[PDB]
Amino acid sequence: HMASMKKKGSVVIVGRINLSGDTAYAQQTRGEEGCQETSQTGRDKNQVEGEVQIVSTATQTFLATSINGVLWTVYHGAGTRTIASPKGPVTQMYTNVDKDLVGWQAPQGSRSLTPCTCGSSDLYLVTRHADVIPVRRRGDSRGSLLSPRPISYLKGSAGGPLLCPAGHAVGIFRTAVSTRGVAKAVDFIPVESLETTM
Ligand SMILES: CC(C)(C)OC(=O)N[C@H]1CCCCC/C=C\[C@@H]2C[C@@]2(C(=O)NS(=O)(=O)C2CC2)NC(=O)[C@@H]2C[C@@H](OC(=O)n3cc4cccc(F)c4c3)CN2C1=O
Ligand SMILES: [Zn+2]
Repeated sequence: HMASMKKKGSVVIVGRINLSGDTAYAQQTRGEEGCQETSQTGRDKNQVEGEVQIVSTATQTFLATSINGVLWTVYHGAGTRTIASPKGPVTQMYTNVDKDLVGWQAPQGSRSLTPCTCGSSDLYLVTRHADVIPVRRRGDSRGSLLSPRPISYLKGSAGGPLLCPAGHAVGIFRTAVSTRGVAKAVDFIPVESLETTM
């Protein structure tokens, strides 16, 4: 029993969504074999850049977003896992299963988004494929897609940001509201809920 019990690996940063220029695009920074090794050791010496990371476990891939010096993502992707870092695995600093939220100290080299104080309801969702999708805010934690899409297009983007027109963080993408496989709306953890957690 006890001597053979395994440990879950760390979450590993495997890429990023580049939002620095005039064109948004995904970049991969680590392949699958390196990901598997890094998840086991928890030691990731790769340089981190940007606000939105593409992250992976052994079994899932999703997004994580830096806001106020914390790299946030969804519990349904990360569970209670550590994140791999240059000095070894780093324990979560926030875990809230009720909000579907986790966070770790933001990695060195990352850039953080600023929480939105605009009160604007014209939002933009950034996906793991670097699609920037307009979303009208419809409540505290809900927004409608201006152009509905099959849920396939959104899968793997939980943990990504909803941004206001000025590029502030408004929320973290959590669930898709789908009818017959088509996403007409999204639900997100509002940035105020992060700010309170902090
Ligand atoms: C709530 C409502 C209205 C009934 O809708 C839905 O339950 N809908 C579904 C539609 C699923 C079809 C794919 C949709 C495409 C993209 C979805 C964004 C996404 C994703 O990309 N994940 S991932 O692939 O990156 C993945 C690798 C990280 N999330 C999901 O699938 C989540 C995961 C699962 O929810 C949860 O486990 N919890 C645990 C929670 C605890 C507290 C609060 C919560 F809300 C919680 C939500 C169901 N999910 C939905 O979205
Ligand atoms: Zn704003």
